[PDB]
Parts: sequence; C-alpha cells; structure tokens
Amino acid sequence: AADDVNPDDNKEDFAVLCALAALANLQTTVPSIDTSGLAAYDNLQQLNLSLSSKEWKSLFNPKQPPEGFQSDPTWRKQWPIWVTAAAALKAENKEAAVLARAGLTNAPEELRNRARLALIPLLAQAEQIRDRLSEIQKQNEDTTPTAIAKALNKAVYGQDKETGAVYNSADCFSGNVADSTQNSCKAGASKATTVAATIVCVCHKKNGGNDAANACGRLINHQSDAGANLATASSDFGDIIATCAARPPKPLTAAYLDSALAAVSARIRFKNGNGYLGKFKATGCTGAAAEGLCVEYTALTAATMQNFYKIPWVKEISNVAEALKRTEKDAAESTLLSTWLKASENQGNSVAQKLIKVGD
Ligand SMILES: *[C@@H]1O[C@H](CO)[C@@H](O[C@@H]2O[C@H](CO)[C@@H](O[C@@H]3O[C@H](CO[C@H]4O[C@H](CO)[C@@H](O)[C@H](O)[C@@H]4O)[C@@H](O)[C@H](O[C@H]4O[C@H](CO)[C@@H](O)[C@H](O)[C@@H]4O[C@H]4O[C@H](CO)[C@@H](O)[C@H](O)[C@@H]4O)[C@@H]3O)[C@H](O)[C@H]2NC(C)=O)[C@H](O)[C@H]1NC(C)=O
Repeated sequence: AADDVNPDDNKEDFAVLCALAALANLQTTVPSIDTSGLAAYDNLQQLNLSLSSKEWKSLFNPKQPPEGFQSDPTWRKQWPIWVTAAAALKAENKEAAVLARAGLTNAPEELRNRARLALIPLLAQAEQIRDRLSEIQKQNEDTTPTAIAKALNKAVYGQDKETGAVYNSADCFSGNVADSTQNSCKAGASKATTVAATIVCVCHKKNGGNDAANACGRLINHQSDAGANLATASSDFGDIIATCAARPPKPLTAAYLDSALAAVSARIRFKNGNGYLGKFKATGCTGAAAEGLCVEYTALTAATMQNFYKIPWVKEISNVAEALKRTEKDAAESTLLSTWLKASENQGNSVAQKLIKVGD
C-alpha cells in the first residue's frame, strides 16, 4: 500500500502549510515612513512666515486663499502648508524659539528681509523633497500592522479581524463545508479557500475507517476525527495545528511571503487536468487513504497557474507581499528624504550668520 496515503506521507507539505498558518493573529512591525522631514520642513515654513511682512502675515489672521489668488495653482497648493505654519506660530513662545534657533532674535529689519530672501532657493530645493516624502506617506498609509493582520487572518482562517481568529468551518470553507469531502477539498464551486481549509483537506482523519490519520505527521494526536464529510472538522484541526510551532521572521518581509507562495507553487502537481496539493491516488480528495488526502485545484494547469494566485488565501498573502514590497523601498527612501530635510532646516538656521558677517 505504498501508493495509499500513509502516516507521514504529507509531512513535507504540512511543514510548508504550518509556516503559512503561523501568519494568523500576527503581531509584526512594518517598515515605517520616516516623517521627521515633514516637521523639519514645517519649521522652515514657520521661519519663513516669521520673517515675512505684516501684509503677508495678515492673510492668515483662512480655509482658502484671498480674493485674487483663489485660482492661483501655487497658492492653492501652499495654502494648507502656510495655514499650518501660521497656526503653529500662534503658540506661546513658538516664534521666539524659531527666531532664536535661526540666530535672528532681535534682528534688524534689513537682516530679517535679507534672511527671508536667502531662504528662497533653500525652500525651493526642500519643497521637492518634502512633497515626495508626503506622497510616500500617503501611498503607504494603508500598510499597517492591523491591516496586514486582518488580511493574513482572512488568508488563514477566513476571518477579517486583527486578532482572535480561530478555526471555524463556516469561515475556513467558502460557504461552510460541502455535501462531501471531495467537493469541500476543491479550490480554483470553490471551497477550500483558506490555509486552514487546506490543512483540513491535506491532514484530516475522516470518520468511518479507511482514513489516513497522521498523514501530516506521526506526532499529531488525533483524539477524534473530522466526522463524515468534514462535518466536525474543527476538533480534528485543533489536534493537527497543535503540532505546528512555526514563526515567521520579524518584521515580516515581502521576500519571506513570496518564498512561501513560491514553495507551494513548486509542490502542486498536475494530473488529468487538475492540480493537487497533498497525496492523491484515485477518484478525489475524499480523505480515504486509497483515494487522496489533498486539495484538488480543479482545472488548474501549468498554463492557467495565474488562477492559483486568485484563490482567496493566495490573493490575500500576495496583496500583503505587494504592499510590503512597496513600503520596504519607500521606508528606506524616507530615511534619506528626512535627513535631507533636517539638513535644510539646519542650513536655514545658518543664513543669518552669513548675512551678518557679509554686512560687516
Ligand atoms: C515664504 O514667505 C513669502 C512671504 O514672505 C512667500 O512669498 C509669496 O509667495 C507667493 C507664492 O509664490 C507669491 O505669489 C505670487 O504673487 C504674485 C503677485 O504678488 C503680489 O501680491 C502678493 C500678495 O498680495 C504680494 O505678496 C506680492 O508682494 C505682490 O504684491 C503673482 O503674480 C504670482 O503669480 C505667478 O506665479 C505663480 C507661482 O508662484 C503662478 O501660479 C501664477 O500663475 C503666476 O504665474 C504666471 O504669471 C506670471 C506673471 O505674468 C508669469 O511670469 C508666469 O510665467 C505665469 O505665467 C504669485 O501668485 C507672493 O508674491 C510671495 N510674496 C512675497 C511678499 O514674496 C513664500 O511663498 C514663502 N515660501 C514658501 C516656500 O512657502
């Protein structure tokens, strides 16, 4: 009976599925956009406004530009930035601190003016950098530990929640289990749409004899069974998953997720017009040792493999990986954008010293 499903015959598939199941209820840090450069730029905007004329300061003391400028594209773009700067400068002692940092406390009017003009090219250089950093911030604002946890819990357990996801056939199988195990253990009337459903299909001990208990590992203590046609799969899944200790690397990376999906894709085997994960002998993935303990990717072929990536759990993990791929790069970019903007802030605080000494 070497060709039947025997104990340990699905053990290597199970190791990969255990790694995927450990993405449930995940608490990971995500690469963060370093937004300290936005504050550095705001400080430059505050210095610029402090040094401005009484006529200019009067425009802010709101909501949109004054008559004559409501349609000027530069005023439309800058209005919220200027308003934020004016609001910050109303705070007790804020303007005095801004001027002190710039060496402009008690500065003569001619020095204040020359200093403001000296900031023109500096602010023009910094504007481009700050706008890119703001774009990065917005483009990655949905890449958070909470959104990732929810997406991965959808992948593993079919439950759109950040924590407390647990096995429930009503969620792990799309629409709950089917009339028969063979029909439940199909994906691509798709049913086995989560990692947990995949583990049930590849590992469960059916009731009624002729089962393939311990296919996923001899150390599983199947204390019960999955019932007939997976009717009580939850009890058996608990015993199977109790053997899984996997932990993903932290912080979670796109590369790790991509490697997990690639590994699965490299294990699916095509026979007679379908794909299979888990040992398949004959008839269907019914849970009987002489038939199969498997997911049938119905109609999946090498050439239609793109459809594997549309199965819900695969799509959810792919979406997380795509988001992390972007945020990893944008986070590394943001470190430098913010360092540059802090340097521009320091530069702006130095112009007065040059101007004083040039005048003297
Ligand atoms: C640091 O703080 C200073 C204030 O101390 C602030 O400066 C102000 O910046 C704005 C935005 O660049 C300047 O806006 C220009 O204003 C002129 C008219 O200026 C008069 O009126 C204003 C408001 O009462 C007075 O402050 C000023 O002294 C003058 O009395 C407009 O003509 C400008 O419009 C052209 O440029 C825009 C881009 O900046 C275009 O969007 C717009 O379409 C116009 O361009 C077109 O027309 C041009 C003329 O024909 C042509 O040459 C172009 O090719 C194009 O066809 C603009 O609205 C304002 O004057 C500045 N005020 C002072 C006192 O300097 C800085 O913005 C701030 N720095 C930062 C980084 O925030």
